[PDB]
Amino acid sequence: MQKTLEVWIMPNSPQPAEDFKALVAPFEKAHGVEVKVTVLDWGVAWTKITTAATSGVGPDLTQLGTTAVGAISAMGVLEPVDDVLEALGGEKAYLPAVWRTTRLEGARQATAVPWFSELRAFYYRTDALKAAGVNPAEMFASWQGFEAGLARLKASSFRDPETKAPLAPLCTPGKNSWDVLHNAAPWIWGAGGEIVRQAGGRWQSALNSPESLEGLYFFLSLAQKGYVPAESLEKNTAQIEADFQAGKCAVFASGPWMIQRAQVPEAKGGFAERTAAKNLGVAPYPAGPKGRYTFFGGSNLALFNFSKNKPLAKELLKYLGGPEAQVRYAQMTGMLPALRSAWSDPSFQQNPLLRTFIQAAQFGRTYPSLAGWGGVENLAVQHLGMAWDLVAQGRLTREALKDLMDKASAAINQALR
Ligand SMILES: OC[C@H]1O[C@@H](OC[C@H]2O[C@@H](O)[C@H](O)[C@@H](O)[C@@H]2O)[C@H](O)[C@@H](O)[C@@H]1O
Ligand SMILES: O=S([O-])[O-]
Repeated sequence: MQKTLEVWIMPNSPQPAEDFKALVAPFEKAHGVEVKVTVLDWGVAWTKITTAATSGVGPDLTQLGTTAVGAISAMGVLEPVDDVLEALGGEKAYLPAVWRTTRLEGARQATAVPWFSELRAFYYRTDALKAAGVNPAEMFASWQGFEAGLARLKASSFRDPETKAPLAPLCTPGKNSWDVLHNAAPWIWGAGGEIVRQAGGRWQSALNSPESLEGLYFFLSLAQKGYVPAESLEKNTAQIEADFQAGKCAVFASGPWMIQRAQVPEAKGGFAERTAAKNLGVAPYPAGPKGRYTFFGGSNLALFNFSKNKPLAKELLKYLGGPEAQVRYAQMTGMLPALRSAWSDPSFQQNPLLRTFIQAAQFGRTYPSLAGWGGVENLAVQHLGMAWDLVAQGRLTREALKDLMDKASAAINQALR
């Protein structure tokens, strides 16, 4: 007799199903319904979602990554959710970058409800910067400051108290990570570039624009100038997080989840005992030639238009999208709320590192919600990876980067036709 809603999620928190069921238990009691959650392993999440969309067999609600909204929306399989967004405060309730992820680009109606936001900022070793005579305020004020700070960090005599070795100035992945384009995007944007741009109602690559090439080379060249260890370029973001925790890196970019890890003993997967946890700072990405930008991703929630339970599903979207559940689930995931009013909650404001992430959040920017986004990103990342391979050999020239981005741009433009 009790009605059920089926919800698909990805592994967003340490106990994905149990955490999600705790989160919705008050909703279940209030409506007299049961929520049946299925956790889609990141290895299979996108294929399961695509099959639901083509077969018309699947859950009531699914999590969608922000960059997937366009593709699933373009299939015509998602219920409009303008009513839910208006209930939560409408366009003004969201950072504009997050609002853009509610619909296919150009669409009249919203098809996704923002759930949580992934953003990246720079963690740094407060002990290392102090030793190097680098002030964070100045290092993160400008690209020129940022590179000058890395130069000072490379020259510094400072040794980690546990490793007994100097720190790498900057650690970053290259091509062997899920977030190759995301790591590049703030540098593209800060120079005045873009991955794709709309001209005359038509989307084309801008990776080979002068401004994109300026930002890309600024970032990639740090590794050829000695500021990034060759071994970092073999690794993914999770491995670079481990190197920072281990005291091997003065500066590296990640999300807000590292702050919770810094409070958790090493025996439970954290790094509380390590020098890095006791000497931890955060700064936003440095202001570039045209602007300061912070990468945003994360996930939204969508309702399949073949659902038999649309009213109750939209009540659950309002609950998950709304203030109380936004704060609770951002804490569980180590993410930031998608609902901007939640950024003022004391769970963010009481922690200095989370306050800096809130500062970084106001500069947020995301990719356009294109149906063809995955093709764009895939072709961009293949060519950026060839650029990272030249970096690893010290052979990335300006001209070599332009050749690779022209090749990427030709392939992207063909894909978008
Ligand atoms: O798939 C597109 C989707 O990806 C989202 O990130 C997923 C990412 O999460 C990491 O923690 C995990 O280690 C990776 O294996 C996994 O791919 C992203 O934030 C969304 O914006 C994006 O659309
Ligand atoms: O098109 S400009 O805003 O990146």
